[PDB]
Amino acid sequence: SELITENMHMKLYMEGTVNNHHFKCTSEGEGKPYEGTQTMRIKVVEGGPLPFAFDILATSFSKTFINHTQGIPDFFKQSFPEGFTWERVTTYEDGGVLTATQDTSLQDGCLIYNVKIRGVNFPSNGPVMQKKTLGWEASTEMLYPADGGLEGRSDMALKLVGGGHLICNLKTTYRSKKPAKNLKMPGVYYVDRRLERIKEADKETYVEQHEVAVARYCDLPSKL
Repeated sequence: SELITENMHMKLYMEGTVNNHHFKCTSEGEGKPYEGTQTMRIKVVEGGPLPFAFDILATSFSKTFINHTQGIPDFFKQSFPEGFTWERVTTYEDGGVLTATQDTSLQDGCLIYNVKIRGVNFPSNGPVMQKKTLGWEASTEMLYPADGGLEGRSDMALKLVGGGHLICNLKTTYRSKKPAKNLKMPGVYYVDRRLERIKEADKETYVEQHEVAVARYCDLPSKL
């Protein structure tokens, strides 16, 4: 009866194109969904080595592995067995735009992700296309219910060679494949996360990536 257990395995398939460079990746990983932790081992299977920074793909590689505290209704875990989808636009402040759409299903006890990526207008001499990035700062997503699904918003900061940062803003739409009558919706809430590259090999043809994510309400005193 409980479909999301203490330990879960994932398989992912990704395809897309950034500034007209086509690529595919696959990954395998494991996580602890109630701890909010996960690791993936990713391989670039076509179009490698990537002539752009792997960091721009990092958020496209898993919302079942968020630790929902304070009894926050969990839209993602509640969605099984049917699963859920997400669609996102990421807008870089230097004009790069990356759109991604994802399906999450559960098949034979394994989480299955299918991701499609389209990135356009990354500046040809910018840090993404010149591979001058160094991973992501920790970030906070705000989630709120809208039209029977959830919307998500975050700003994220990309570390740069030299010590600067390039900021991007994410708008995400989350939709459940389970009927609305069988789901308990959350109110507005927040997810804090770290997204970390653990190691890479051969010009990021092999990447190991890790996330920790925890969901919470705003715990500051209200006067309302």
